[PDB]
Amino acid sequence: DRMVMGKIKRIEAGLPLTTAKGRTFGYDVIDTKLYINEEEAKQLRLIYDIFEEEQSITFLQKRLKKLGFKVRTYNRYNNWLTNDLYCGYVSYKDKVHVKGIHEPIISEEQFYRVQEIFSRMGKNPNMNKESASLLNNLVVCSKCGLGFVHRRKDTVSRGKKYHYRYYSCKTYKHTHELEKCGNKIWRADKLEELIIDRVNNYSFASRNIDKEDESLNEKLKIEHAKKKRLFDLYINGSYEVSELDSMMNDIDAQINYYEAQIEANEELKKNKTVDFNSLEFREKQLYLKSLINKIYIDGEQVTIEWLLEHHHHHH
DNA sequence: GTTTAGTTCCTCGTTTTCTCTCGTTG
DNA sequence: CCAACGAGAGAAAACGAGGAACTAAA
Ligand SMILES: [Ca+2]
Ligand SMILES: [Ca+2]
Ligand SMILES: [Ca+2]
Ligand SMILES: [Zn+2]
Ligand SMILES: [Zn+2]
Ligand SMILES: [Zn+2]
Repeated sequence: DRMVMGKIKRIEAGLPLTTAKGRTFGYDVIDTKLYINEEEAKQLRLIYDIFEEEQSITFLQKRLKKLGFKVRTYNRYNNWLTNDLYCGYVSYKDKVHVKGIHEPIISEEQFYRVQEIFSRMGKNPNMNKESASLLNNLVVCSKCGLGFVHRRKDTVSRGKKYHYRYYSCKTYKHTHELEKCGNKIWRADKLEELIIDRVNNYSFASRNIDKEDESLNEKLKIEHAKKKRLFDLYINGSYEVSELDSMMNDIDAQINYYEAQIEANEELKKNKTVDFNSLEFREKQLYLKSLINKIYIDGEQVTIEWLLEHHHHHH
């Protein structure tokens, strides 16, 4: 017990909890504290970068190998890309969480960016399988609520072989574990070009502005308001006859700077991923995942629930 | 000629689960 | 050595969107 209260105290003091041998990659253990291991520290930076690129531990393992790096087990890399020990923190099973006394090896940002990658990879099962379909994990059934799965079916007659790609609710694949819901079964090629269509339109739409949202001409006005507030001021208390001209002429050469600026800034404006279809496959689905949250399907009608809103005003 | 469907096994990255062992603590 | 125990490393089993055949209706 009292020893336990001690371990806790040791952690709250900023010291590392796990100090076992070879369970501290990128850190050497001296005394009971850990200090950066230049060598392994480098590998973590490389790992952390590559991963942030590929967004796949396996993909990572494949690359590392090619680079002549000794490759470790999947879970080991999963731990290193997770676990804030590498970005500075020390923890104690939910009871204690605080910045430790060791040199972090990863930026608190690049950390939480990677943690972001795992977050999404979570909500999108198999999105990294080579068989991941363009609209993977994006389509849901308005009937029964489960989501759609991509299906394929092929048969031949004579010598001609037939292939077909659909997107059916799960109730139409797991016939045994659940009964049908009556919602449509879509032709992949369609649903897709359909969605791609709204996505291009939507994309094109965003980008363009409201006049209210777009000073070099709004200050041109400030001076006009000065010559106002100034003259009338003179009629009351104000300034002396002379203090008036020494000033009113300033805002004028000030006007001319702006009028020449404005009329001139005119001419040089008078005389003056958006391409989805070009993106490789994986990048396409990723693009979608970033731009679309959910595609609801109701028989014949589909409703895209965008993720990113637009800049302009709506009604 | 074309599709729509049901069985009955695969795939293969990511996730869980579950022992082994380390080792700091008063 | 006491006693308690959190959690990486590893091995192995579980997940789950998708797949390949072949067969029998529509
Ligand atoms: Ca102490
Ligand atoms: Ca942790
Ligand atoms: Ca159009
Ligand atoms: Zn359904
Ligand atoms: Zn808009
Ligand atoms: Zn309005």
